[PDB]
Amino acid sequence: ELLKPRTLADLIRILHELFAGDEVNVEEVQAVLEAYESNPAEWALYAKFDQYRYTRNLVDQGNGKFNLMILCWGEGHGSSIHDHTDSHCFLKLLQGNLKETLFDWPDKKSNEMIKKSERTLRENQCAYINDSIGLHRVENVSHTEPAVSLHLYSPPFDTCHAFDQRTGHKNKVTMTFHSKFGIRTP
Ligand SMILES: N[C@@H](CSOO)C(=O)O
Ligand SMILES: [Fe+2]
Repeated sequence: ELLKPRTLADLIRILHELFAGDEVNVEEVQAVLEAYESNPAEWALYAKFDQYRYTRNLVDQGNGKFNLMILCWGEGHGSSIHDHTDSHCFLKLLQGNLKETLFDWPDKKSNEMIKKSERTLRENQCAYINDSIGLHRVENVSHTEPAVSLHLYSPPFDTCHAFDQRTGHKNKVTMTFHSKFGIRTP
């Protein structure tokens, strides 16, 4: 039975229940994420920005079935085109706006990766991606407003691939946490 999360802490509690088993009800998880009304005081601890690129800040380790993290995107900061390592990946905006651009998996032949579509993700909205849907790039295109998002990945993963937009060629990248549980982890 899905109830509205009252706070971030409550959201976390609910996620532990939703991931208590071996499978994932994606629509239920997306609904609970969307229903949490972003309260900046509750996540300020995790919102650690870097001037030069976006940061990944671990919030909860999900007793193994998922990682929950907060990403902080300076003006103009964005990601590579990337996959999600056979995991579910949910992305809920906590502050600002992000542009998500979707791409198809490249063919083995070198070619420009053309965007299949794009959308603007707005405050409190929760998006979902997985490898079966495709690849994406996420960017804060604002010149004036930092963005903050909440991401949930299941199973957790710390490697993915970045794709070169001109060729489709991929490279394996290891993701790192800028902080964990509010603590900077250089
Ligand atoms: N997958 C990217 C963020 S865009 O993913 O919802 C990352 O975790 O760094
Ligand atoms: Fe992503």
